[PDB]
Order: sequence, then structure tokens, then C-alpha cells
Amino acid sequence: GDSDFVVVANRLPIDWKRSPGGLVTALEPLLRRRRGAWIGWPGIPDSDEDPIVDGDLVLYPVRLSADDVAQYYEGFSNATLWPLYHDVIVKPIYNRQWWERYVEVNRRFAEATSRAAARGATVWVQDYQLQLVPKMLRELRPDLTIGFFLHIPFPPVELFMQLPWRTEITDGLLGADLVGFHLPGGAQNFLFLARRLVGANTSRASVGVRSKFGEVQIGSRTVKVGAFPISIDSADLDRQARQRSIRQRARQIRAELGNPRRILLGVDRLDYTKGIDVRLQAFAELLAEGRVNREDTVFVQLATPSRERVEAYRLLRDDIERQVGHINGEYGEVGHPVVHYLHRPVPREELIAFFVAADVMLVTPLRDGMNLVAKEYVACRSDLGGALVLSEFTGAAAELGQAYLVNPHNLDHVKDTMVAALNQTPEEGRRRMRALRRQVLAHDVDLWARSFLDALASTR
Amino acid sequence: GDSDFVVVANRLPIDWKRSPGGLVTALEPLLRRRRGAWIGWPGIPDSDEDPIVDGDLVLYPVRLSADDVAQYYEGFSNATLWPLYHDVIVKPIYNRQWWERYVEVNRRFAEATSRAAARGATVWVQDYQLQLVPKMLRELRPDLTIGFFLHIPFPPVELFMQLPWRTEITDGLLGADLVGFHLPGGAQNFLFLARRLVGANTSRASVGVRSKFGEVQIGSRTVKVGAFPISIDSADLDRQARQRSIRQRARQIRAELGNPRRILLGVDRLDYTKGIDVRLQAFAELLAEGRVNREDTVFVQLATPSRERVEAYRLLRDDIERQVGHINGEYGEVGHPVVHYLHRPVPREELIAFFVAADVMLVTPLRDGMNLVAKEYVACRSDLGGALVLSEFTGAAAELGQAYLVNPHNLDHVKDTMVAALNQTPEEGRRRMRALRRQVLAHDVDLWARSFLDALASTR
Amino acid sequence: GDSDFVVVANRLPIDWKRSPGGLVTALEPLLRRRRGAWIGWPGIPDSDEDPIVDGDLVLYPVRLSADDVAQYYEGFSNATLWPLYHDVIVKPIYNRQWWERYVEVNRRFAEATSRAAARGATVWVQDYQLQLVPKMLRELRPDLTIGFFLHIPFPPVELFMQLPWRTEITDGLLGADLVGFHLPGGAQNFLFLARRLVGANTSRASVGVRSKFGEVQIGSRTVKVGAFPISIDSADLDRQARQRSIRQRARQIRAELGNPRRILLGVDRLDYTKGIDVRLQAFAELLAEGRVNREDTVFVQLATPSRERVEAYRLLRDDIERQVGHINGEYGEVGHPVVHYLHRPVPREELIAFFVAADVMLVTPLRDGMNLVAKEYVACRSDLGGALVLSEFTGAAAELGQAYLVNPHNLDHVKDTMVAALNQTPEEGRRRMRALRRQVLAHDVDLWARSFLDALASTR
Amino acid sequence: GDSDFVVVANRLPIDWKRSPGGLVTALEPLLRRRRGAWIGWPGIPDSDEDPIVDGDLVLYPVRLSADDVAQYYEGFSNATLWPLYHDVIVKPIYNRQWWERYVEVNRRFAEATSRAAARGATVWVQDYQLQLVPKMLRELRPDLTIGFFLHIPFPPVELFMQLPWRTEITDGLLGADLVGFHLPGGAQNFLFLARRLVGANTSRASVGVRSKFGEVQIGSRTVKVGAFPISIDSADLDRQARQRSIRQRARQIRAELGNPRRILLGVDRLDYTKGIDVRLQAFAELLAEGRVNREDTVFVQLATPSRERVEAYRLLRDDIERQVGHINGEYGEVGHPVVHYLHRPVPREELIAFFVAADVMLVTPLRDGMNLVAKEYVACRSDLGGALVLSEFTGAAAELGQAYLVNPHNLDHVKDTMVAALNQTPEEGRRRMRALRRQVLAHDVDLWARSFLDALASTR
Ligand SMILES: O=P(O)(O)OC[C@H]1O[C@H](O[C@H]2O[C@H](CO)[C@@H](O)[C@H](O)[C@H]2O)[C@H](O)[C@@H](O)[C@@H]1O
Ligand SMILES: O=P(O)(O)OC[C@H]1O[C@H](O[C@H]2O[C@H](CO)[C@@H](O)[C@H](O)[C@H]2O)[C@H](O)[C@@H](O)[C@@H]1O
Ligand SMILES: O=P(O)(O)OC[C@H]1O[C@H](O[C@H]2O[C@H](CO)[C@@H](O)[C@H](O)[C@H]2O)[C@H](O)[C@@H](O)[C@@H]1O
Ligand SMILES: O=P(O)(O)OC[C@H]1O[C@H](O[C@H]2O[C@H](CO)[C@@H](O)[C@H](O)[C@H]2O)[C@H](O)[C@@H](O)[C@@H]1O
Repeated sequence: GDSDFVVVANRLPIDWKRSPGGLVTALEPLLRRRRGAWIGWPGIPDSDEDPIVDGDLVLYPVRLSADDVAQYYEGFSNATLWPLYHDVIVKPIYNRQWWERYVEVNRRFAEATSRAAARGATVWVQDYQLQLVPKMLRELRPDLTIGFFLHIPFPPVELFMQLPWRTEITDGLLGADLVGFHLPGGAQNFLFLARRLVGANTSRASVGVRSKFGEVQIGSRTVKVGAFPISIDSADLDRQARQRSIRQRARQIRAELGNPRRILLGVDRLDYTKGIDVRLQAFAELLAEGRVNREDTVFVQLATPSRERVEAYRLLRDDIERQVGHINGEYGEVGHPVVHYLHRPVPREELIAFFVAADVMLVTPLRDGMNLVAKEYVACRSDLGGALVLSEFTGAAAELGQAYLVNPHNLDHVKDTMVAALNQTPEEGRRRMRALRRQVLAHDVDLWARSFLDALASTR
Repeated sequence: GDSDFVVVANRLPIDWKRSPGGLVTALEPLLRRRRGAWIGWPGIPDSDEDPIVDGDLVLYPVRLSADDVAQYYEGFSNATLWPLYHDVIVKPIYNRQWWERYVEVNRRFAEATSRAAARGATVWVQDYQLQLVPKMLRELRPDLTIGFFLHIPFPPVELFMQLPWRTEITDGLLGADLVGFHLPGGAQNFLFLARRLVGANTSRASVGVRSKFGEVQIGSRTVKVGAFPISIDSADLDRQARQRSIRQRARQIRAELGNPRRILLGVDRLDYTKGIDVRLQAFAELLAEGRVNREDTVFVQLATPSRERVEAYRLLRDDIERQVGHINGEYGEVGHPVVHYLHRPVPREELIAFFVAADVMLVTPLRDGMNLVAKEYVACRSDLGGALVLSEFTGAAAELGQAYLVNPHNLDHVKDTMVAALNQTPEEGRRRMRALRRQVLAHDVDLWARSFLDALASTR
Repeated sequence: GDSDFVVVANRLPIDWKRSPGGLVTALEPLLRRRRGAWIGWPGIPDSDEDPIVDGDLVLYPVRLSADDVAQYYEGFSNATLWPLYHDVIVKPIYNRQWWERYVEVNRRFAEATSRAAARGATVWVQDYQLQLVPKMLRELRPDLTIGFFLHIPFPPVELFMQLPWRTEITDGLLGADLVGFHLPGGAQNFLFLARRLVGANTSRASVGVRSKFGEVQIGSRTVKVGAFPISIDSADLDRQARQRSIRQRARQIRAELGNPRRILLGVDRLDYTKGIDVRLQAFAELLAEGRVNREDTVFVQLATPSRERVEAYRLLRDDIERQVGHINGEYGEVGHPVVHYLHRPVPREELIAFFVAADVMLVTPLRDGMNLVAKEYVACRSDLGGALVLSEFTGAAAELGQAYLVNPHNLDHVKDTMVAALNQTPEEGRRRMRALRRQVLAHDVDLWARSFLDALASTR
Repeated sequence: GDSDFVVVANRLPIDWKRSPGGLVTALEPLLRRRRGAWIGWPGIPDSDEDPIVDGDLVLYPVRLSADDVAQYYEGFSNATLWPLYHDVIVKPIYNRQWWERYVEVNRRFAEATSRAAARGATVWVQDYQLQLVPKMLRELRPDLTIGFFLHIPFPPVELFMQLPWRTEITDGLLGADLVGFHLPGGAQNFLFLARRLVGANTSRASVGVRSKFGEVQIGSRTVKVGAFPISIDSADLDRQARQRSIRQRARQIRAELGNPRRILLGVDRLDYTKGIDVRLQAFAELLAEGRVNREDTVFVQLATPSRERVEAYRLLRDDIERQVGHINGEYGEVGHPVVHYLHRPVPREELIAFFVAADVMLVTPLRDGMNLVAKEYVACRSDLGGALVLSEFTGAAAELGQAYLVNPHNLDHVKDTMVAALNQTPEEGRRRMRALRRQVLAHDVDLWARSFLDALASTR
């Protein structure tokens, strides 16, 4: 093809209209200097595969049938790999037909990439749905420079080894010149896996942050291994949260809640990895114990619907919704719930207004690759108000140490911490938020993307 | 003893202070002409059995241990008889130890009654927990005139026959001179049961309302069988609902709900017989179909906690609470649920204010002996506003035919009917409420009690 | 058409080859004197509707699609009517699409019948899947004489009234000149239903067995209502069970079981109405209590697979299979289970050999229209050996009073009774079996069929 | 005290009579040269703590109440630590009261040890119930040399970190001079944990088998870390399996099973870690596919009852027992199951006879510290017959590579492997069994115990 920089991801960066923010916006000044392409599925079943010139980008759509989506995406990706890589919170399903479709779809992505990529081009493959693509691509196109970044956690070897296709996934990733993870921990698991399962020679030292890279020796070539913690466009969110309409909506939100003294907020895709049940349990017990005032404190949980065709998620929804009904029936009043729960997509401007209104942000995943909601909250609070309660089991906890960190399995401490955040002095709240903002403003998605691409370019 | 009129019920009519309204108040002008006694359990485990002179009444407390309560009341009564007599909505548990404790406790009630009752006294035994007492009492005291009234439904023979102790329960009831039920249907089941199981000769004709009594021949004596539909102190509730404080609270309730155009109301003890799940299902589907306006219509469900030590009820609570959380997550807004659910006791004055505020009363039991909430709502609406949606499977439906009657199993028609009630013209609403009030004002608890006692006195 | 006697049933009497025994064989000498037809579904989806001359009979196949089977048969029949008519052991599903398909299929059966039936012909409609056909047929063909026989129980009114389409089903049955049930109890429920729901005038007396018929007045015509308890071809089974090959197989069965002293046997379609779980519970507890000898006593349960596409049945299968595994793990030995359980169809000659081998026949339904397995066992034991343990909640219990009758809900007595049957003296066993055989040999399927047809002919 | 060598374990080595084999027998020639003591709970609630001189040993009983057992053993040990350390197959319960009792009981063991231990004595603490004892003991008695061996797996850090008391457990283990695990993998997890959680300086190299030890620097002292894979008294089992009575019982077992051509055998404590469900699933599917002959092949599963008061285990038992009943109902014949399942303790001589009779040993844990059943089978087959199917997720798989190794999550390969083992040539079977026996005969419990004690003595 005629593109010298190519991104490969499960989805095209569109909604059709181009998706705002995220990866595609981080790369904007690189596309202004390269002939760029994006390979992905357009998000609707059985489409054409004809290239679309989106001015700054050429889009190469990948055709997936409804059956492909069911077995490669909802199946192998969402119901085999996802629960396994997140510490088997739910039991992975090992299904051979799903594996076979995952292989076929990965090959299709690899072929689309080759079609788009010029000779010697740089290719950046994204995330867990496409772990076979680097090896497949190198076999098709040995001229290419290939990076891979995993956006979800990489599990310990004891769990990874469960996968019947463990060796094929590992060989898949080793097809890259650069394999990156958010955290040194994932990088180190990958190195150990390479030694244990593949018998490759690797470096033994700890892996640094955006530095002190590891290496895997594969025949004549070396695979670089690194940690690059993703972030957001901090400055842009900071600006957006100051808009008059956002601030007026935040005020209106508080009015509609009957002007509570304190608002706790949860914002997540409805997923068992997100620890929404832990928040509700802690809040319920604090109310029972009279440690939170049911008359002036309210918890808002915004759950975005997710993976409805996957049975585990329907069961999760049932459990969360029971907790909500239960807590309100026990501690609410007619015309005044203590928990407001919404199960629907939320426009970004509405989410930002909730960040601005929220006195306590509850981000309590059982396991999460990074979690950008934590960083978005921080970027929105230029008033230095608010408080972030953050699970240690997120990538974000490695950078946001000034937050109120919790082990979500330690319910006693989660409860103590919610009380502490709710009752913090203004000065202490400001001190923490000021320190968190310094980190998030300085370590943004631009720093992340440049660091990964510099590392990848270094493999030439 | 020295009492010529004796009431026997599972509980004493106290809360200690005397319980307002109900049976004990209906009998007030009879106690002004008799030496009256009340036999029952004081509602707290392991108490004395020393008589208490409550001026108008002598109270004879029955001692029950916590173990007695568990096996006779929570066990045999609430988990064997209750589900069986209500068309096995839940599977009855047949437990021999529970039966044996039920026999022992019934004997204890019979002995207390004999202690209190003077020679030739009239005795009125209440309800399903004490079905053995009439026979036990007649054996101890053949001089007594004994009436029994069942407040819950009497099931068809095909279901009743499941009971391993079917014959003992039947012989128990046949110890009375008069056996009464709310409805001719229950009376007719009893007659058929007497023929089928006991082989007694009975009358064959239909049983009337407060008339055309049936009879069972038992050796030399005849048992009278009748239908006496219970009611309320209609005039008293009518007066109470007009008080300024009630009306001001009803207005405040509507304000606290954000001034909806329409309020649907459910008021029940949390029980699987009450069809609360049907209301929530119908309401959810109407919202899905856009047939109810989620912006100006709200459903308030007040569930009084019940039988928490009985497993079936904990499961029911879980199911209802899931539905509540689900419906609000799908159709609510932050600061504005479509369903307000409270699981706690409610003071009577607060309940009356909710009756006055409610545009639609939802009384949809799967099976109910009478249901007095339906009649209380009617008595409270002297403004002739509101609408009553009423299950056919209540005793009340036999008298309140002007209500919007529903088969709760016919969900399509339950939904059609809720829409009809919500959108009725003012005139049509008034016509129905006027007719319902004529019935309820004329057929009150005084008429009921006098009719039963006249019938009983007739057996002398 | 050209047939003066027409049978209408859900299935054609074939397997293709003609089905042995049953109804079709009982009618053999009537078909030798009439021009007979049989209307039914050939048991395979989407077939022709072309008549088949089977010599003694003309077969009129009814076309049903797989979707028809799912919604009319597996749906409305097996998952609405079946659980409702059997005392809601499982919760009926009320589904409007199922009802609509049930109506359409019933109309199709009615149209096929009209096509086959000559002028003034006699029509005999069978069982609960076709309850609308008599009214539909009378509207199409007022010249026809129409009988209907219900082979399953007719439930009490309190349960029947749940059905949203209660009135349509009732009007459906009232289209017949004769409505028959196994038992007077079902007939009496039907009479009461007719008065309560339809407001028709009926007879009030008890209904006799094959006599003392009830009546329902419907405008100008009278519907006859009777009880006709079905039976088997007793003499034929008696002969078959004496064959040398049967007796040798029975001996071999005992040898293969390691020559136990006592064999208990259960034979049923796998259905929640059959009380298989009760047998296993009783047997397990008797073993725990040391009241049955685990070294010389064995229980064989032959469950024929049934209704696999209906969820309730998959759950039932799971529960039964757990009990089997549990009891063997607790009381068996390697090479020697105490329970042998087979989930597969069994050839009739093999079933007869099991009847001959079995010391105790366990027929313990929670609710059953008649149950012919009980009568078949009796007819097979011309040696006068064996023992029949029989639930009171079967139609058979009304005729087989000499059996060991049990209330399956009374587990203590079920256990006492199994011990009694296992340890009965030879003489007492013979006395009971002799009396049971006198009843079953004299009251066979020929007597049943002639009694119903005589009653029907009487309506002309 | 007056003992210079002290063993500390949850249970005393008794049954009272001294327990045969195991640890206590491995140490017999050391006790012949030392003044030895054993500290443990005598296995019955609320006992004395008075020392018992068992000739070769002094026994120091630890008093545990029934409540102690419930919260320290059944609670924290069996329902927190056990599932966590075995890759959270079941969700651990994090309970603070359980933790507090675990601390108190561990202190009680530490105090008993100090009472028994002479100055400068060597102490060997066993297994996961007593992980706090080394630190507690060092604080009480800094003069002691302390070893700890973990008999179950040590989980990856990502899972271990869930524990609210992660730091206290880690500090607990670091109180030892020597910490040992079966496998280098566990040792390496421990080293990484020490760096990540405690911030201690550790060695970075791979850990060897009984060599190349790791180290953790704790202030002035160094903790040695090693891998010592446990084994059995191979020679003793080899002799015992040759006894005439054992061989005659093995023959009788095959006769009682109706002389099958092939017997598969499972022997385990009933635990969710043991993968019994996987064996049954594979066997069921092989029968469905006609790849195993249901007429000449039989599977015997001997499950020893375990942890009945722990809810997870009652659920597991239910699931296994359903599978057993299901497979026999589908593929068995009357008098001939394909699966024989026994849930009861089995005498050791009977177990050995089953090892000798079994053509295929199925040892398929999802996760297991070592699993000695695999090695016992090998030691019993001096005839070189049989075949061992072994999960990779056992410690045993690191030494028994000549077995048929399986990933139990790869059901297709488990099935292929069972077929391969069942149909192996005599010569190939012998080749594998010969190689397995060479390993197991040379690497016995004596080698294991001496290696650990040599390492520990080296820390002086
Ligand atoms: O559901 P799919 O389409 O498979 O996507 C998974 C998940 O991907 C992103 O989350 C992950 O990446 C971000 C950014 O690196 C991390 O912050 C998260 O911790 C990862 O889980 C999306 O943000 C998610 O919406 C999406 O579900
Ligand atoms: O829970 P227990 O103490 O056993 O009491 C049952 C029930 O008794 C009353 O309800 C019944 O009687 C009334 C009056 O006749 C009828 O309207 C109901 O339909 C019957 O169920 C009480 O009102 C209930 O609170 C109580 O639960
Ligand atoms: O499953 P379907 O096809 O709907 O048939 C139901 C049932 O019909 C028969 O049983 C019923 O009739 C007999 C004879 O009158 C009675 O003895 C039973 O008690 C009734 O249930 C068949 O025998 C059954 O196999 C069939 O399932
Ligand atoms: O149930 P508890 O009393 O807590 O004991 C657990 C377990 O201990 C032993 O098994 C473990 O150690 C052996 C020997 O090292 C290993 O082979 C196993 O893999 C470990 O699980 C006993 O053998 C078990 O009976 C016991 O349950």
C-alpha cells in the first residue's frame, strides 16, 4: 500500500463521524507528517472493505459477520481472554470454535494491514483482541516495523498457562519488535512467560517506566519489552471542565439531587472488573452503622451498558440492581433515594458536569489496566475541590499515589476511606488534588504516545 | 373463669398499649355489655401468663418460647399452612416437628381459654394458627359455644389433601358450632372436604353471604358453616382522612415527588401472595412501550417487612429489590426515579396521607383472603378522586366490582387496566369511587361482627 | 367426508407402523362395524395432509411446523396447561403467542375432522391439547355428535381461573355433547366451573362412575358430564407376561443385579408430576436409618426421556440425577450400586420383564390422571407375587385400594409403607395382589371405551 | 523445654494411635539421635495441653475450641487461604474475625513450641495454617533455628495482594531462617513478593531444585529460600503393593466390576482443586463420541469426604454427584454402571489394591502443591502395568514428565490423552512406568527431608 504509518485496532476511530479525543487525536501531529492509515472494524456487521479517505487518515474497514463478532469478539475476546487477563474474577470459557474464529479474524486484520502498509512502514497494533497479528504480519511482511501495546493487564503465568492456546498467543505477541504494557509488572510477567513457555533467553532486570527496557531473544531478532502508562489529553479536559455550561449543569445536578452536602460518584462501563458491587456494599454498611448521613449524602452510579449478549454480564447487572433497590428501600425516603443508578450511555459533556459536581470520585476496580476515569476526574477539578478514592489494583494507582488508595478486598478499609474522603478538610483535599493534577497535567497522552513511538523507532 | 365472652387469637390486641382499630374496637359495644376476655400471645418470647385487666377487657397472655415461635408460628403457620391455603404459590414445607409444636401450642391456647371462660360462655376463635382449638376446647369444655372464623382463604380439596395432618385439621375446625369464612367459595370447599375426608353428611346447596348457611352433621351435633366478608370501620377512616394534617401531608408527598401528574401506589406486607412483582413487571413494560409517561408518572411501593426468618421471604425481597433497581436504572433520571420503594413499617397517619395522595391504588394479590387496604383506600377518598385497580383473586373483589378488576396472571390486561385507570376521565373516576364508597360505608366491620355473632348465638 | 366414526387426537396412532395396544386396539371391533377415521399429527414436522388408508382405519395427518410444535405443544400444552391442571407443581407460563398458536392448531384439527366426517357422524376428541375443538367443530358441523375425554386431571376452579383464556377453554369443552373425565372429582370441578365462570345451569348431585351423569344446560342443548376411568387390555398383558422369554429375562435381570433379595422398581416418563424425587428421598433416608438392607435391596428407576426442549424438565433431570449419584456414593459399593437409574426409552417386552422381576412397584405421583403403569404391573403378576405402592393422588388409587396407598407428601408414611411392602408376608402379598387383579381383569379398556361410547350415543 | 528438634503442624501425628507413614515416619532415624517434640492439635475440640510421651517423640497438644476450629481452620485456613493460594478457583472470603482468630491460634502454637524447645533448638514449622508462627516464635525465642515449609502452592503476587493481611502473612514467613516450597516457581513468587510488598533486598537468579537457593535480606539477618519437592516412602509402598492379599483384592475388585477390559481410577479428597469434574466431563464426552467402549471400560472415583461445614464443598459435592447420576443414566445398563463413585474414607490397603487394579490413573487437579497419589500409583506398579494421566498444574508434573501430561483446561486434549492411555501398547506403557518408577524410587521422602534439614542446618 501507500501508508508509512499504520494503526491496527479492533474498531475504526469513528462513531458516521470521527470519534473525538482518544488515540486518534493524540496522533494528529504525526499524521500531519506521515501518510497514515487506520485498520479496524467499522462496528456494524457485514460491511464493505473499501478504503475511506478521512482527510487526515485513510481508513481500512475490516468485514466481520455477526457470527464473527459472536465468536471472535463476544466469545474469545470478551469471554475467554478478558476474564483470564483480569485475574479470573469470572471463569474463562475455553472454546475451540471461538479460538479458531479468533485466529481467522486476526489473519484478516493482518491481511488488511499489509494491503495498507507501504514498504518499511511502521505499524502499531492495539490491544488484546489482536495478539496474533504481529506474528502473522511479520510472516506476510518481514519489511515492517511492528509495535504492540496491551491496554488491559497481562496476568501472572500461573493463570495465563490455563489457556489451551497459550503458546500461540505468546508466539503471536513475540512477532512484534516492541511489546508494551502500562506497567512494569505486566512487562515482567511477559519476560518470565517467554522463558518458561517458549524457552527464549530474556533480560532479568526489573523493567522501568518508559525506560530500562527488557528484551527477548528470538533467533536472530530481539523483541523489546517496555512499560508505557497511558493517559489522557489532560490540558483539553482541564479547559472543557471550565466552560460555563458545564459549571451550570454541575450546579443543576446538585439542585436536582435536592442539594446534598456530599455527592459520591461512580462512572464505569458495567463490568465485573470495576468493583461497583464493592462501592454499594461499603455505602450500605456505612449507612447501617450511621457513619454516613442518609439525609445529606448521596451516591450516583452511572453504569454504561456493556456486552449484553454475554451471560456473565446479565448476571452482574441483576446483582448490582438488587443492591440498588435494597439500599434505597432500607435507607431512602419517598422522593429521596440515597443511591441514584443509571444504566445508559452518557454524553461526554454530561459526564464532565458530574465530575465537576462530585465531592468524592469512587474508582474501585478489582483489576484494571489503567482506568482513565480516575485521571479525567483529576483533570476536571481545576477548582481543587473533590476527592479521589482509587483501587490499588488499577494501573492508575501507580501514578496517583496522592489519591485515597484502597484494597477493594479490604472492605473495612474501603469504608474507613470513604468516610475520610467525605469528611476531609478543605485544605487537605486541595493538597491532594493539587498534587494529583501536577502528575496528570505533566504525564498526558502525548507523552505516552511519543515514548512508545520513540522506543519503537529505536528498534530499527 | 369469670368471662362470658372470650376472643382467642394468636396475638393479644396490644403493641405496651392497646392496639387501635381492628377487631378489638369493633367489639367495644359488646364488651360494654359482657364480661369480656382476650386470649393471645403478647408478642414477646417467654413471658408470664398472668391476667391483665385492661379495663374494658381481661387479657390472658399465652407463653411462647422462641422455639415455639419458630416451629408453631414461623414454621407450621407461616411455612406450611400459609403457602398451602394460598394456592401453593410457594411450596409448603411438611415438617413433623412443626406439626407437633403446632398441636402443643394449640392445646396451650385451649387451656388458657378454658381458664378464662365462665360456664356457658361464648368463645370466638380467630384464624389459621388456631385451627385445632375448637375441638380441643369442646373436649375440655363441652358447655361452651364456639365460633371459628378463618381470615385467609380456604383452599380447594385437591391442595388441602396434600397436608399429612389433613384429617386432624379438619376435625379441629369441626369442633366449632360455627365455622365462618370470608367467601361462599371457602365455605363450599369446607363442606366438600367434610364429605370427602371425614365422610360427614352435609348440606348441598350454595352458601349465601351472611345467610343461607351450610351445615355439617357430626354425630348428634350440627356445625353451621357461613360466609361473612370482613370489612373496616369505614366511617372512622372517612373522618380521619379529612383531617387538615393528613391533607397537608398528602400535598407535601406530591411536592417531594417533584409534583408528578400521576402517582400509583402499592401498600402491602412484603408477601409472595401480594403480587408486588406483577405491578413492577406491568409498570416496566408500560414504560418500555411508551404507554406511560416516565416524566410525569411515578409508582410508590410501601412494603412492610415480614417474616424475615422465613427463607422464602428473603428470596422474595431480593427479587422485588432487583426489579426496583432495574426499572429506575432503565427509565429514571438522576434526581428522579420512576419507582420509590420503601421497606419499613409505616405509621397509620402516613399511610392515610399516601391513600389521599395516590391517583391509582394498585392492589394486585395472586391470592388474598379479603384485603382491607383496598377498602381503606376507598373510605379515604371522600373527595371521590383516585382509582382502585384490584385483583379478582381477593375477597374484596366480590364486593368492589366497580373497581378496575384484573386477573394478575393476565399481564396484558393488567397493563391495559393501569393505563385506563391512569387516564380515566374525572367523571368516570368519580362514578366508580362513589359506587365503591356506598358499598364500603354500608358494609363495615360492625355489620360483619354482628352478623357472625348473631349466627353463632343462633346455634344455642 | 365418508367416515361415520372419527377419533381426534394430538398424534396419529403410529410409530412407519401402527402403534400396538392402547386406544386404537380397544376400538378394533368397532372399526370392524364402522367406516372409521383417525385425525392427528404424524409426529414429524412439516408433512403432507394426504389421507392414508391403513386398512382398518383411514388416517388424516395434520401438518404442524416446528414452530407450531414449539408454541402449541411444547408451549401452551406442555408449559401452560400441563402444569396448571396438575396442581401447579411447576409455575405455568402464560404466553399470548402460545395461546394464539393453540387456537390456530385446534382450528386446523377441527377442519381436518370435518373433512373426514360424514353427515351425522360420531366424533371422539381426545385430551387436553384439543380442548377448543368441540366448539369449533360444532360451529363448522352442527350435524355431528361430539364426545370429549380429558386424560389428565381437571384442576380445582381456584387454579383453573388463573388462565387468562379460562372462558375460551371452558366454552371450547362445552361444545361437546359429552365431556368425560377419569374421576367424579374432575366432573364435579367442571360442573362448578360451568356455573361460576359461564353462568350455566347445571345438575348439583355427585357424579357417579360410568353412571349418574351430570348435565350442563347451554341454551337449547344439554351437555352430558361423566366419569369413565381408563384402563388397559388386562387379559392381553396377563398373557404376555407369562411368555417363557419374559420370565427368563426377569430371572436374568435379577442375576445382573447380583441376585438381590428385593428389587424396588419405578417406571415413568421423566416428569415432575411423577414423584420420582420422593421415592429417592424415602429410599435414601431408609438406608440412612438402617431400615432397608443396603446389601440385599436395590432400587431400579427407569425414566423415559420427555420434553427436553422444556426448561422445567432439564432442571428436573438435574435434580433426579444428583439424588442418584448421591445415594450411590453414600450407600453403594464398588461394583454394587443401591440405585440403578436409566434415562432412555425401554422396549415394552423389557418393561414387562422388569414388572415380573420387581418385588415392589413404586408408583408415587404427586398428581396423575390415572396412571396405567400401576395397572400394568398388577396384570403382569399372575404369580401373585410383588407389591404395589401407590400414590393417593392418582386416578388409579380410586380403584386399586388394595395396594399400599400413600400420601407422597407424607414422607414418614411413604417410608413406613416401603418397609411394609418390602417385608410383607407371602400370604398378605398374595391377598392384595389377588384382589387387585380381580379389579383390573374385570375393569379393562374395553369396558371403559364401551361405557363412554354408550353414554355418547345416548345423547342422540 | 528439653527438646532440640521440634516439629510444628496443625495436627499431631496421631489418629488414639500413631499415624503410619508420612512425615513422622520419615523423621524416625533423626528422632533416634535427637530429643524430639511434635506440637499440634489432637483433632478433637477442647482438650488438655498436657505433654504425651510417645516413646520416640514427645507430643505437645494444642487446645482448640470448636469456635477456634470454625474461624481459624474451617474459616481463615480452608475458606480464605486455601482458595486464594490455589488460583482462586473459588472466591476467597475475607473475614476480619477469622483473621483475628488465625492470629490468636498461631500465637498459641508459637507459645507451645517455645515451651517444648530447648535452647538453640531446631524448629520445623509445617504449612499454610501456621504462616505467622515463625515471626512470633523468633520474637519469643531469638535463640531458635526456624524452618518453614509450605505444602500448598504459593500464588502469584497479583492474587496474593488481594489479602487484606498480606503484609502480616509475609512478615510471618520472613520470621524463618529457611522458607521452602515444593517448586522453584513458588520460591520465585516469594522473592518477588518480598521485594514488592516488604521492600526487602533479594537475590534475582532462578531458584534451583534442592540447590541454588534464593535469599531475602531482613535487617541483619538473611532468610534462605528454596525448593524441595516432597515425595513418599517409595520403597515401602513398592513392598506393600506386592503382598498376596493386595494382589488378590485387586483381582476381586476387577471381578466385582464384572471383569472390564479397562479400569480408570480417580482417588482424591473431595476438593474443587482436584479437577474431578473435568474427568467426568471428558469421560462422558468420550462415551457420547463412541471413542470409549461403554461395554468394557469403567471409571471408579473414590472421593474422600472433606470440609463438610464449608459451603463451597457442599456445592461441589452436588455438582459431582449430578455428573455421576447423569453419565450412568445415559450410558450405563441395569446391573452395569460406567461410573462407580464412592464418597467415604478408604482404608490404605484398599486404596493400594485399587492402584494395582487400575489400568489408568487419573490425577487431573486444576492446581495442586505436589499430589502424592500420582507418586503412590507409580510406586505400586512394580508389574510395570498401568498408565498415569497427570495434570501439568501439579508439583508432581515437574518430576513425572514420562506420564501422560495434560492441561485440564484443554478438554479436547484431556480426552485425546485418556484414549491414548487406555489404548497404549503394552511396551509403551512399560517404558513410561519404568521411567516413572526410576524417578520415584530414587527421589523419596527421605531425600526430601534430609535436603530441607541440611539447608536449614546450613543457616547456623
Ligand atoms: O470491550 P473492548 O472493545 O474489548 O475494549 C476493552 C476496553 O478497552 C479500553 O479499556 C482498556 O484500555 C484503557 C486505555 O488503555 C485502560 O484505561 C483500561 O483499563 C483498559 O480496560 C476502553 O477504555 C474500554 O471502554 C473498553 O471496554
Ligand atoms: O402473619 P400472621 O400473624 O399469621 O397473620 C396473617 C395476616 O392476618 C391478617 O390478614 C388476613 O386477615 C385479613 C382480615 O380478615 C384479610 O384482609 C387478609 O386477606 C388476611 O390475609 C392481617 O391483616 C395481616 O397483617 C397478617 O399478615
Ligand atoms: O405429552 P403429551 O403428548 O401431551 O401426552 C400426555 C400424556 O398422555 C398420556 O397420559 C395421560 O393419559 C393416561 C391415559 O388416560 C393417564 O393414565 C395419564 O395419567 C395421563 O397423564 C400418556 O400415557 C403419556 O405418555 C403422555 O405423556
Ligand atoms: O485440610 P488441611 O488440614 O488444611 O490440609 C491440607 C492438605 O495437606 C496435605 O496436602 C498438601 O500437602 C501434600 C504434601 O506436601 C501435597 O501433595 C498436596 O498437594 C498439598 O495439598 C494433605 O495431603 C491433604 O490431605 C490435606 O488436605
